Amino acid sequence: MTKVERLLINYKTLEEFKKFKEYGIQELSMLEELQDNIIENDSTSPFYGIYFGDKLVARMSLYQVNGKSNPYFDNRQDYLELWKLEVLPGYQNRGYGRALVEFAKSFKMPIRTNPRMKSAEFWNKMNFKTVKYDMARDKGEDPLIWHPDMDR
Amino acid sequence: TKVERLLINYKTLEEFKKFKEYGIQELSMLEELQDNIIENDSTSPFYGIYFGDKLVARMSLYQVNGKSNPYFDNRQDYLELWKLEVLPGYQNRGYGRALVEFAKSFKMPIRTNPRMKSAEFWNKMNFKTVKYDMARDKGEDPLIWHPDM
Ligand SMILES: CC(C)(COP(=O)(O)OP(=O)(O)OC[C@H]1O[C@@H](n2cnc3c(N)ncnc32)[C@H](O)[C@@H]1OP(=O)(O)O)[C@@H](O)C(=O)NCCC(=O)NCCS
Ligand SMILES: CC(C)(COP(=O)(O)OP(=O)(O)OC[C@H]1O[C@@H](n2cnc3c(N)ncnc32)[C@H](O)[C@@H]1OP(=O)(O)O)[C@@H](O)C(=O)NCCC(=O)NCCS
Ligand SMILES: OC[C@H]1O[C@@](CO)(O[C@H]2O[C@H](CO)[C@@H](O)[C@H](O)[C@H]2O)[C@@H](O)[C@@H]1O
Ligand SMILES: OC[C@H]1O[C@@](CO)(O[C@H]2O[C@H](CO)[C@@H](O)[C@H](O)[C@H]2O)[C@@H](O)[C@@H]1O
Ligand SMILES: [Co+2]
Ligand SMILES: [Co+2]
Repeated sequence: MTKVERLLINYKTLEEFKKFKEYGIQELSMLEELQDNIIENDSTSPFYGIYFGDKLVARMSLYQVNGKSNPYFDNRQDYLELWKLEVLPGYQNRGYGRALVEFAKSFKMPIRTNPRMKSAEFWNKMNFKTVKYDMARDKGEDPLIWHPDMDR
Repeated sequence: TKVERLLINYKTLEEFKKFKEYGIQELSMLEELQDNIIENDSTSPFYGIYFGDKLVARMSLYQVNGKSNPYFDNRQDYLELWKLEVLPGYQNRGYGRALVEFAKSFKMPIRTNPRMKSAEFWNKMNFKTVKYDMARDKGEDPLIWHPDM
């Protein structure tokens, strides 16, 4: 009974993000936006996460992509790009990731993700499938996909 | 530099398995080769550098349509650089640079999505971080280079 929350942006949460490995420019810019406009302290972001106690313990970033110019699904439908899916050490294999994933699935929209190489078994379980490689489209990503009428 | 266009064949496809950034690209190529789709010794977006008859470094380079990829001024086209890598025992000897410089030699802008810890090398190649655009980037951390005329 560990629920998914939309994460609010603030110095505290940005501090939490530094504990995650998949940290990069999204985080840097978030910080920059916050220090430039106070009105966006305690605002929402593309991130959803799970908390144990009051520590952020697992996160995931979500955005709906225009499928018209990203040909992944049947006759070019929009899908959710899922990224930065991560659970801190000491809290893995406990189902937080699966919980975050099924949350994304609750939107009843196709999903694309570009995972880590040493965590492909986890996605096998989430019932995602490898795309057919298209060098012009995929260019050195190894995208995984999912759509309704696969694994709820 | 001693850079070279890599030719697809079981021999070099085997050598690829020595590199860590190995995925579906290679997998697609292997079956395309063996299912007779492509021809033996056909070209690829890969370029590489040998030491002896051992493939030591490689990158995949491809000209991208800048219309649907707004990364540079006046939506011009650019080359996507990826899977760039050098085998252990050969790192920090110039091979990596040699490839990046081969790419740069065509005077087109270059975009690459780098590997975690490799930040410091890219900085030495004068690649710069794009001002992050969530809709465009989505948890990529793109780096761009363009020639300064
Ligand atoms: C990938 C990651 C998001 C999943 O962790 P998690 O959400 O707590 O895992 P879950 O409990 O939700 O996984 C669902 C199921 O898949 C399995 N699974 C999870 N991690 C796995 C692993 N890395 N290898 C093989 N199977 C795995 C689990 O056994 C789990 O239970 P079930 O199959 O019995 O139903 C998380 O471990 C992470 O943040 N990764 C860390 C860095 C990394 O990529 N390393 C992976 C190896 S440690
Ligand atoms: C970075 C990489 C892709 C190719 O680069 P390379 O061929 O090994 O390095 P090069 O000799 O061509 O780079 C030339 C310059 O980059 C610098 N450089 C390369 N890797 C570096 C690093 N990890 N940290 C600091 N500087 C680095 C070299 O010090 C050298 O600097 P100099 O000209 O001022 O003396 C290669 O190291 C690699 O495939 N490693 C993969 C593992 C990884 O990502 N970790 C980083 C290296 S341990
Ligand atoms: O207060 C009840 C319960 O909620 C927790 C964890 O779910 O609160 C966390 O989530 C809140 C939702 O916005 C955050 O405001 C808060 O920072 C975070 O702790 C726990 O604190 C508590 O057990
Ligand atoms: O023009 C070079 C010619 O020779 C080949 C092999 O016959 O050489 C390349 O590949 C070899 C390993 O497969 C390397 O030993 C060699 O250094 C490299 O040039 C062909 O690629 C090419 O037809
Ligand atoms: Co030459
Ligand atoms: Co530049």
